[PDB]
Amino acid sequence: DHHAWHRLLDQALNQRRFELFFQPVVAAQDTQLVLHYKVLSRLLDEQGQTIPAGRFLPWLERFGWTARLDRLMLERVLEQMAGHEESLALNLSSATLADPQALNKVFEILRAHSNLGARLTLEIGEEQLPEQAVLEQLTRRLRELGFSLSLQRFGGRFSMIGNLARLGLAYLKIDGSYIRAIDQESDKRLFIEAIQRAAHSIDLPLIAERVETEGELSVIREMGLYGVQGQLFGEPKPWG
Amino acid sequence: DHHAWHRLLDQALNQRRFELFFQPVVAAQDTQLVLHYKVLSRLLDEQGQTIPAGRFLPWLERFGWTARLDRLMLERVLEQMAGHEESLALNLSSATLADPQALNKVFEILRAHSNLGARLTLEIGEEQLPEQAVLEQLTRRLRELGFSLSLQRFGGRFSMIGNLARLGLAYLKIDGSYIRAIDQESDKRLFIEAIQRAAHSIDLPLIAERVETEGELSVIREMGLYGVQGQLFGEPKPWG
Ligand SMILES: Nc1nc2c(ncn2[C@@H]2O[C@@H]3COP(=O)(O)O[C@H]4[C@@H](O)[C@H](n5cnc6c(=O)[nH]c(N)nc65)O[C@@H]4COP(=O)(O)O[C@H]3[C@H]2O)c(=O)[nH]1
Ligand SMILES: Nc1nc2c(ncn2[C@@H]2O[C@@H]3COP(=O)(O)O[C@H]4[C@@H](O)[C@H](n5cnc6c(=O)[nH]c(N)nc65)O[C@@H]4COP(=O)(O)O[C@H]3[C@H]2O)c(=O)[nH]1
Repeated sequence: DHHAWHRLLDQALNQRRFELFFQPVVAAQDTQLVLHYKVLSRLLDEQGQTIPAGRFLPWLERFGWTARLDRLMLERVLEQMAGHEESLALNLSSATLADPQALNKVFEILRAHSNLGARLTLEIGEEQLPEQAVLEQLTRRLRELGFSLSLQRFGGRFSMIGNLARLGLAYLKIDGSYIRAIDQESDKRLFIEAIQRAAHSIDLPLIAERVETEGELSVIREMGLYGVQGQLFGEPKPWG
Repeated sequence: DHHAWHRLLDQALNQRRFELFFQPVVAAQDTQLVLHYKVLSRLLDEQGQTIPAGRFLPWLERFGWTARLDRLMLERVLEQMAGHEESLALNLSSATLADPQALNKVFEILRAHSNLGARLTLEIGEEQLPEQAVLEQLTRRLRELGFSLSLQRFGGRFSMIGNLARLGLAYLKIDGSYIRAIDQESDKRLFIEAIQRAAHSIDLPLIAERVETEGELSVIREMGLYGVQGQLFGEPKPWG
């Protein structure tokens, strides 16, 4: 319900009733080498359950509240990294990117935790990339404050591969759809080889998303990709 | 006015009141060597003035008349090829592939001109690709009749690069935007290079569309592309 979701999300944003979940992202050659943990937002509904980002993000956007989540989540993430030595990754939404106020606030916050710059990567989903202009300032600002930037769910937008060279990303997360059952339909290899060849040529490591299978894993590994992540390595779970 | 166009096209379509224009498609490494000529449709209006396909095609679509153009153009093109020995290229519209009747008529026509098979390439623009099934049903069909198929305005669907080898297409015409001012905007090279790497591996020659500039030509040529077309080599003109 537009107003069930509306009361719930507004209250949740205000009391900061969001939980941090994590999923390990690991080296392809060694699934015991942890590259970072990808932070996932979980919503606490009063009638019990933990609700996944996938279920609530759609409404956050419909209400234009996404930037609030972003702020909340970044403050929480930075806070919680004080407890360990692990590298983390977290999304930024197009909404934050579009509001100069929100975006400044974010830089404000990063400047306050400059110590953590080398342990937190910020991520944008392909489906909400801003202009290459915006991406360029974004990385300049971030690099100055010691933080790295990455892109994810790539790439329907593969034609921008060369634009990315000038951005010095930490890595590129490939949409899992491009590796789904790859071991089973070698059809999909040509495209992956292309990304892998191009990206390697500008020193940008590739991470394969949503790997569900040993078969999928063994081909990704073999084609020479750097990282993997997915249900093969477990459900997203609270800090451990 | 939407009204004026309805009557013009229906009338001109009925009267077969169209002119074939041509634009040469030429080797990247020798712009004097003509790979083939692309047939361009030109509407004659009431005063004998020509209207380019670019302007009138959107209306054939709205009025659902593209299959009419297709049949009329195909017949004329097959007719005029009898007067020379040059190779030609001609678009089929999605509307035809989707109309089983129109499509069989197209096959009946082709079948009636087996002898021209090796000199006529049919083209589908990327914007109007049918589903993979239709593409392959179409490829086996033309093949048995001697005719070959190609794709144009390509680049946005590079992720389908793996599905292309089983088609034995004649060539891939790369959409001009991936080429535009490539000599200034060198961001564009990595994508092109990637397309050319995959195209080499499936033995599918590339042709760059709408090349306007010696700088573009020079870059395209250096990257190994087979062919080029565009205003650099002159405007579209009647056979003469
Ligand atoms: N089919 C399949 N799915 C898998 C597999 N492995 C993990 N997943 C799921 O797909 C999403 C993966 O995380 P993500 O790539 O960061 O994708 C994320 C991320 O891009 C975004 N998101 C999550 N948290 C935040 C946040 O705090 N802020 C922003 N702006 N976006 C967020 O929404 C997505 C999260 O949705 P989730 O519901 O948490 O769902 C997660 C996860 O539950 C797999 O092997 N197969
Ligand atoms: N800016 C720029 N433009 C250039 C350049 N070189 C050529 N052009 C123009 O772009 C189009 C090129 O032909 P096309 O790629 O086959 O693209 C064609 C073709 O796909 C299609 N078309 C034309 N005739 C037919 C037809 O008889 N049947 C069907 N189904 N489609 C047709 O519509 C397009 C033709 O529209 P046109 O008005 O003829 O416009 C032509 C041409 O005038 C350049 O260097 N720069």
